[PDB]
Amino acid sequence: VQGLTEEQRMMIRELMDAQMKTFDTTFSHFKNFRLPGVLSREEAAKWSQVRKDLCSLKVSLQLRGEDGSVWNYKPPADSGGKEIFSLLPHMADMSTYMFKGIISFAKVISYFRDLPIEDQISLLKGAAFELCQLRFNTVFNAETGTWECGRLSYCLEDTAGGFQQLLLEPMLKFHYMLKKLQLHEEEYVLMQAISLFSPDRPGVLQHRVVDQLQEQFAITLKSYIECNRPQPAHRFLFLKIMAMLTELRSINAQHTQRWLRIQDIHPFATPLMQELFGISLTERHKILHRLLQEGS
Amino acid sequence: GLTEEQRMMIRELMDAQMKTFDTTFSHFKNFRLPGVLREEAAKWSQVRKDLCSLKVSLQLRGEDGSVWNYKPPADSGGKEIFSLLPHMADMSTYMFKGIISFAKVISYFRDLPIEDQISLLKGAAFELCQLRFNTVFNAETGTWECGRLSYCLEDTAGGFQQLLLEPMLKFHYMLKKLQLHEEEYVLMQAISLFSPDRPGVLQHRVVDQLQEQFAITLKSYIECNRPQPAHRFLFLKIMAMLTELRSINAQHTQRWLRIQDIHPFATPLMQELFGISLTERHKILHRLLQE
Repeated sequence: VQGLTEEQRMMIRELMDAQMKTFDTTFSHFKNFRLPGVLSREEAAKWSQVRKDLCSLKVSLQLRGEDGSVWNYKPPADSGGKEIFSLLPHMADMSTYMFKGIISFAKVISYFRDLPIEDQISLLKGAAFELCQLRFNTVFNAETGTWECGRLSYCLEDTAGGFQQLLLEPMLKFHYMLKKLQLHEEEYVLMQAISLFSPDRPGVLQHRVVDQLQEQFAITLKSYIECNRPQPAHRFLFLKIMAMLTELRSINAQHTQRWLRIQDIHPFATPLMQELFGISLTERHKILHRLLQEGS
Repeated sequence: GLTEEQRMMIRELMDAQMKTFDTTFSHFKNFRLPGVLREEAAKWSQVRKDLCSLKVSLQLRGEDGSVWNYKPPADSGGKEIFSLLPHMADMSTYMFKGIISFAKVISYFRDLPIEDQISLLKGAAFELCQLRFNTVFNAETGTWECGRLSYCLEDTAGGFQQLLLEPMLKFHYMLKKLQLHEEEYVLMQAISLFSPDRPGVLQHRVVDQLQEQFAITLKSYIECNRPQPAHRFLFLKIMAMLTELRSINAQHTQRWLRIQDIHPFATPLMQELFGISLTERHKILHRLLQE
């Protein structure tokens, strides 16, 4: 701590405080979510692409009850029909809940609250998926391929190629790679800040304020790693993290294209997802605007 | 072989079974499911013993190929022990209605006074449901395969021998081992249904003679359609299993009453069948039997 500047210690403290106040790790407040029910050449190419997007990210769901009970949902196998979409309604509700936690996270950060509200909208539109993925990595169990979200657990379905086959999916490789770095909470939340305060997000106007903010978060991260991470296992850690943030932005662009594909074929998005991912600003994004004006 | 009347007797029973036993449970729908989320202490502790003996997991196989599975909670002393009662109450009610319809198509049962029809159904409803459930019981997997629904016995520390301590599980394993035919199952159901010594029966002599005729038909069926020496005492084994079923039925009535007192769960039709003018006390059953 003494190795960091006082401004840098306050920056990590506010980011850590914001994370604790806005990250519902146990999903204890995630309720009323939908669940899978009890039960043309061009169009063929479009469906074929979507079938690969959803098959790569195939998971079973486990719903854990406070009483000790466990509901487990194993997805249908792909027969070429719309059974590939059985879990989309649930994943949209759960993603929307995560996005609302990310929005609250940003609202509590002084540096973000001061910015113009159109930039607050533009930065959240550009980073929502990325910060959600960073938070999901902190609950990812790489031994079991499971995101352990308290009452909800999402387990990757076993495939033919095994581990190697799943690593061909950039989203999954990112989670396995990032988990291997064994990052601290402080390093995760600084990653979130660097991603959030990206000057080159579409629609940003205060490119220069955001860029100066981003640089200070990165400098703080580098300083933290130097004052707390001396082992040879952590050599070049800062640069590794920065490289993973660059990979996360590429995965963010890939996700947007997958989302517009799946939305065209089978609309699944909630109103908040459509605002985040579906591009005057405040008027086109009425939910974000409201949430950003509301209190914490 | 069998007398013509004995063959007709079997044909009417088989007809009733075919018309009223939903073997695939395809018409069992809209059922409730476990949710996402000093003296009184003696009543509670006896109830915990009643529910722990028959712990099952629940599997729902979707038409799309998906599978929902429900592992029950462990007993933490709370009301989680009651998590599956609402579902079982719907399953029991669905089965009981099929048993009621079974008796109604049988000529010998219709010709009885309606109050005897009520008393016989109250006495045998649980037994006929268990006999039907045995036909969907997979003894290799300890699972009742009810169409898209499965109930799978949860593993005990003791193993198979600890389950066999529970009288109803032992019953299903023993009865399955006999490998009875459809006709033998339905004749068991008739013998159980036409029991003259059920509480409330008034035409004891008419019911007794009907039971004897069903039992003679079963005894004759076995002698004529099974290898004589190997199945010499099959009929008596079946009778012994019906005697044990009447004892399990008595135990189940007492368990049901205890659990109902602490944690009301029975449907209106179940309350009538289990004691919660005979017609005035059983107006749902009366309506179902008049239609």
